[PDB]
Amino acid sequence: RGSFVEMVDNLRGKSGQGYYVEMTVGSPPQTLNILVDTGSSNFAVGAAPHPFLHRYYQRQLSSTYRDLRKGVYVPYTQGKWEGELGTDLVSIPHGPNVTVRANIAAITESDKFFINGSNWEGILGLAYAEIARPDDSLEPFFDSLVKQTHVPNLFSLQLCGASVGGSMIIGGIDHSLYTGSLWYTPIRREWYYEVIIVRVEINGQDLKMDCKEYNYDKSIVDSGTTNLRLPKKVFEAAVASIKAASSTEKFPDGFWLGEQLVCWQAGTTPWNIFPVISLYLMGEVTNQSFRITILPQQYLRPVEDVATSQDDCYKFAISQSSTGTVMGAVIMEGFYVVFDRARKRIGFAVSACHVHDEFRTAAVEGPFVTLDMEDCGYN
Ligand SMILES: C[C@]1(c2cc(NC(=O)c3ccc(C#N)cn3)ccc2F)N=C(N)OC[C@H]1F
Ligand code: NA
Ligand code: NA
Repeated sequence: RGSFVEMVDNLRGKSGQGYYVEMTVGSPPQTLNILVDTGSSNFAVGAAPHPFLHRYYQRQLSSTYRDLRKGVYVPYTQGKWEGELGTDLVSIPHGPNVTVRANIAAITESDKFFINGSNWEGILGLAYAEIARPDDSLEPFFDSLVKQTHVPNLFSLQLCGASVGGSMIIGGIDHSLYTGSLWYTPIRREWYYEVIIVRVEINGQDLKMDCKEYNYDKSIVDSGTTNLRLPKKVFEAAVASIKAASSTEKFPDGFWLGEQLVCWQAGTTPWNIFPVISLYLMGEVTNQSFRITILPQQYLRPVEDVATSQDDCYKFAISQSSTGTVMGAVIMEGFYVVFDRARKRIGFAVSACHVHDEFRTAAVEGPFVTLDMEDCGYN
């Protein structure tokens, strides 16, 4: 408990392409880099020589592969993959010293799913069976892991942003990865890691919306999404308030919609003109909340691959949503995030690695008194 030195720094990534962990599948073990995704629940790996993949799962080389004789077709808003289901032995080399028999979707056809130039070749969905494809009888990886071994039912993520890196602690918490205290918010329902936001402030100024609008139709903690997505109505209010706060410079309208970048001369980004963003989350106790606060360092994302420009360019990474709030890497890179499945709660603490400056830091503060927090959930 509290110290897992072998798992620290077991994540890597490149800006814009997400965080992955090394895993091995099959016997003899095949090593693959696997995107860590708390917003889905299938373990699905490339299994055919797609041109974007550095490597892929070759089932014929595995003596322990067992075919389930069942296909799965999985469309997303943008991507799709289709694959064949089976089980095989899986380990995490920088992980607990255990091997489990897990479900694996061997992806045989995909579109807009893999990223050209990325170093991962499959996804590890860490959310619950309720959103597994094709249905909830396909047991997710973490469920199998906890069933089959003595690993405690919790994991924790420290995503360190910009090469990016971080730690996924499987079965526990490493107190070196955060400062101050953890504050916990309840998992409202076990499908996505669904939470309830009860108040939103921009530079300490409350948006004063009906708090149900913050969770319309849900709010989730999602390591497989870059941005902070906000329900459209809330996005509209948030942007207006952020524009107002930063209005000491004028940026094209398109910037705020993520339709264009903004660039400054190297090392001169005016961080100070941009506001902090605070989300108050439902706490553990009736009428009690806490707040997490992020900086423009989290929500202005560096864009490196800009052959059009000499300068430091940034994308605004808060965006409007039709799927509810998504606390993606923009929120997670500020904090150490504990997915305490055993107690159905998510903890937040200020991350020891988050990017900040000499004036401001990400913050997790409590308690606050917030009434009618149960009304904030959308049904
Ligand atoms: C299954 C799915 C998914 C995520 C990513 N993720 C990424 O490619 C990515 C890219 C950058 C970051 C960051 N930071 C995180 N993830 C790539 C393919 C995917 F199919 N998972 C989530 N959560 O929602 C979208 C959904 F499509
Ligand atoms: Na167990
Ligand atoms: Na600590």
